[PDB]
Amino acid sequence: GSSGSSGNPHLLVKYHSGFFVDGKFLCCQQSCKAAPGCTLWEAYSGPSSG
Ligand SMILES: [Zn+2]
Repeated sequence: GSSGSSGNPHLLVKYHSGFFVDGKFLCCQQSCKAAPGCTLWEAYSGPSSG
């Protein structure tokens, strides 16, 4: 058997850098409540890849 020396099955998890008001988010303001994380690892400015 292989018990494994891992910590958790979830490694790629996101969160909401906002709040939940009027049944709508303030960070992304998605349509549903259980929507997929909005705060993704991205940025406008950065060393473009060549
Ligand atoms: Zn959000």
